[PDB]
Amino acid sequence: DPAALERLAARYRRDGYVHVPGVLDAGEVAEYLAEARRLLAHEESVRWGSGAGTVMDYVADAQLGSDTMRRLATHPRIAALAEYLAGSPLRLFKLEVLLKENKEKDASVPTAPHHDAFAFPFSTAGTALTAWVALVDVPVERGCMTFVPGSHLLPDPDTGDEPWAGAFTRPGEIWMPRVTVPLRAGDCTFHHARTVHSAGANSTDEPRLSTSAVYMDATAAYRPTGIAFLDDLPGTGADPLREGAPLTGDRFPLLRR
Ligand SMILES: COC(=O)[C@@H]1c2cc3c(c(O)c2[C@@H](O[C@H]2C[C@H](O)[C@@H](O)[C@H](C)O2)C[C@]1(C)O)C(=O)c1c(O)cc2c(c1C3=O)O[C@H]1C[C@H](N(C)C)[C@H](O)[C@]2(C)O1
Ligand code: NI
Repeated sequence: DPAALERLAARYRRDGYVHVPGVLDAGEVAEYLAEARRLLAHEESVRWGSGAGTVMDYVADAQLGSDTMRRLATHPRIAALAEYLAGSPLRLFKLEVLLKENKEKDASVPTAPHHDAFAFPFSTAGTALTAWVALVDVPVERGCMTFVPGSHLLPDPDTGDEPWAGAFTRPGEIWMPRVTVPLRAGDCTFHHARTVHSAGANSTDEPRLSTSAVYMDATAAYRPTGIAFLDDLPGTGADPLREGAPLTGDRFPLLRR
């Protein structure tokens, strides 16, 4: 529906995020859920974490190892929505498989508020957009996200040292309302790179399973952040990438054809 799709982009532009129910059908959920699990048991995961505990375990660049995940990253419907909201043609940068759970030593902790934007190592990071797809029910207590509507319109935070930092540092920012967005399996959220957002801890004995896909402007180019683990991109060849190099080909596939 054209008119409906436009109401959606209005919401995205106003708020810097939007919630889309049922972006995947039931079977598609089961398909992608089963594959997420498999990757989390077989592949190597990365602990995003601290002495407080595990923020999450995740599988980096998961679309490279797995055709299945590549299909989800490039799912026709998610892609079409992504391009419409973004306003221009896009490419996939990365897809990650995400896990919040409670282990015996290692309790699950929240995802602190943050600002994804200049932690993306590409020229157009400022206007990037991220799709987050629930593969299981994610009510509040299981660690759904919270977004600050409007926050994508604020000036960026002081370019200090950690490219994700600066959430809740701008004048009047702490007085803005916040929206907590529980999701049903197969639901997704889109959010703008500059939108401030956070997530709860998983305080339930059932794991929180989701994918997060970062889409980027089709003409984007490499822009090191300085943080080595953000800058070092697998499946790009032997030597590292020089600044200003274009991100293209199957490695960073176009969304539309
Ligand atoms: C240098 O900081 C660290 O060693 C930790 C850390 C790490 C991250 C981040 C961190 O905040 C931290 C650090 O942030 C601290 C900040 C404070 O000290 C406190 O809120 C708590 C102790 O967590 C912890 C640690 C050991 O320093 C991020 O915030 C982060 C992020 O916001 C976004 C990403 C981040 C991060 C972080 O990796 O990494 C990748 C993967 C992500 N995926 C899994 C959704 C994202 O796409 C993205 C862009 O890419
Ligand atoms: Ni984020």
